[PDB]
Amino acid sequence: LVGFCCEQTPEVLALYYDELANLIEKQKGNLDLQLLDKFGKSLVEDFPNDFVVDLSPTVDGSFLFPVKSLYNLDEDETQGAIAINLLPLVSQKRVVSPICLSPCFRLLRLYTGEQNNGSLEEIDALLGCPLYLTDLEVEGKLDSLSKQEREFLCSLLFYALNWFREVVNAFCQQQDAEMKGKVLTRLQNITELQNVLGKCLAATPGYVPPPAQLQSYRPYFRELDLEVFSVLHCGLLTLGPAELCFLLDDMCWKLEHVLTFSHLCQRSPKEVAVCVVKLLKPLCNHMENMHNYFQTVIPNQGVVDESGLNIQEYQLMSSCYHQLLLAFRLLFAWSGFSQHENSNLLRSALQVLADRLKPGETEFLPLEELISESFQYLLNFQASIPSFQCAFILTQVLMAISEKPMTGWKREKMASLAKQFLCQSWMKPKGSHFNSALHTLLCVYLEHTDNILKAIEEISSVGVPESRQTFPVF
Repeated sequence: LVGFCCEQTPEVLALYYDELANLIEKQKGNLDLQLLDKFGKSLVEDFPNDFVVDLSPTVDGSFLFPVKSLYNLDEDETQGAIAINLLPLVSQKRVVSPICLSPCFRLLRLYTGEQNNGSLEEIDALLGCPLYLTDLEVEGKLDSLSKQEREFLCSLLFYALNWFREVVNAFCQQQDAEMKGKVLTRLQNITELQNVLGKCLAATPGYVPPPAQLQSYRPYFRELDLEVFSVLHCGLLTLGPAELCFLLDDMCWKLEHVLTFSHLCQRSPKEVAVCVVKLLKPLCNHMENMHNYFQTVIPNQGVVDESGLNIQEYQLMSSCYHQLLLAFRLLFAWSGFSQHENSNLLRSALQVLADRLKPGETEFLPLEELISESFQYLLNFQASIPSFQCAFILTQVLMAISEKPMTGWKREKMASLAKQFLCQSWMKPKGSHFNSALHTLLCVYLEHTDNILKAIEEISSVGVPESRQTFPVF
């Protein structure tokens, strides 16, 4: 009927390839490889000939850009079964790349995966081979690329971007520990790619290659699979201080949209939260400790001013913290946690707060016991954080481990937390977006503190001093 339309528009071609992704991976073990004939083996040789270029040294043709193994992290051996490159694999010529390298990349994923029943080594070296895009060391090294010499280089950028994100969504499931460490190398490559790509995209505006720098690669790009967590919550193979707080804003937006991008939340809330909170929790949990013990425990950029850990690693521990706070403010107890099944899964969920504090934390029936148990190390973390945007998640987080009532050791604790964080620094790692944290904080302290009319007496102490730009918030 409409396979002519896939010769009329490649949009519908990849869209069939990726609707086939959806119809292939969904009932992953019901729709059958024996039935897998129509699209089934329809593009094995249509996948190689799709983008698998010839793994050989010369790059002959025309472009703004001379081809290379640019990012071609071809970790494998010398027999060149690789080189499937977005230069000749799809774009140079007019267009083949912005359909299937995302779409039939996913297609080849599902097909090669459930074809031999989980043995995903068939498509394997396609990720160990270097998908050499154009040269990529200099970014504006031609700062006159005439929106195709540079804008086409950047659409090639977006192609390498979708290719990376999809390649990692492919690889990160299984881990033969060098394919696994390989995919870790891939996520590193994706971090560097996205950095340089947003640099070039910051060059000249208007570059959305819509095949699937904050959001303009975020909705218009690849699929943050919940498999992805199974790589990065796997204990931090340092990931990095950027490949945790850049490739972990994925899991941020996932919690902040699916549990308060239609691949990952095609599953449902309790169908999902049993991964994105409980299962991947202590792995993610381990990173939390390491982001204090260096970030504030021996918090060497706290007074030492080693700007590498201050302007490079600084926002790195920053990301790790604040993103860990979205894992509590949005993830730690949310607008449907208080339920029947949400309730029981939470009682089996934060009940892994043996490691939220020191060991022996899961020996108790009391839900108030665990509530104050994740209390017990929780405000103990209270001394580390960088910012009031990063601290005001501890009001949100601790109230999330509580909130039926206030109790002894909670109104007490919460008074302590609100008062300290009120008293602390807003020292530069200013406001206009901390005013929201200020409203949240003030109305947090002035509800835990026991003597209400007294707190205004403290406000008379504070008017004796005159932050005097945030005076309206107070």
